[PDB]
Amino acid sequence: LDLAKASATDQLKKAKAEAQVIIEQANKRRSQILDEAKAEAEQERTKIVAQA
Amino acid sequence: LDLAKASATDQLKKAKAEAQVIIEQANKRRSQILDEAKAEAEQERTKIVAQA
Repeated sequence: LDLAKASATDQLKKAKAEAQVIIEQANKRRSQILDEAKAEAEQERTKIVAQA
Repeated sequence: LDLAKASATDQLKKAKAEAQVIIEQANKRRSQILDEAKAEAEQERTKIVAQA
């Protein structure tokens, strides 16, 4: 009983924390790519504006 | 012991997952939102140089 209970609390906590972490990662990635794409959009508008 | 630990753990798992999900929706959602933004602005700029 004692052992199991300890495992329950600690483990669940850890997992959830992990979930938080991963979410943080993916979100960050989204931020980065979004930035990058955004940059691309910028560049395209550039070349276009130029040639025109 | 069994009842309490198990219940806490389960409700926990579901909840954390939910959180991470809301994260994902907010991340892709926010991200796409960013995308549309990029479109609008870039149009505006092309307009700028064109005006030039």
